[PDB]
Amino acid sequence: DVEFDALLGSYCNTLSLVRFLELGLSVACVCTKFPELAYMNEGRVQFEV
Amino acid sequence: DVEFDALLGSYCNTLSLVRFLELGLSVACVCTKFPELAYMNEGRVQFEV
Repeated sequence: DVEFDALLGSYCNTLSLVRFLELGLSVACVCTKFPELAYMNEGRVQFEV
Repeated sequence: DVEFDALLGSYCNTLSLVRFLELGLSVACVCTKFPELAYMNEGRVQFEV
């Protein structure tokens, strides 16, 4: 004969999200979103100095 | 002849009535009225985390 009641003096924090960019490690890279990356073959970055 | 034994004072201490939400250790927990826990042996608190 089970009975329930919900406790409200306080509430539960189910999940916390980390954003990365919000981090400070985000400096060390230039993050860009290249959705076609699934379709690529080779990316080349060429440098002249 | 006049002699008298005197009562020179009466002192009482006032018992200090303190409630529980004064204390610093109310930070440490959540207090909620839950009558009927005399009735119930089993307990579970489930929060979906």
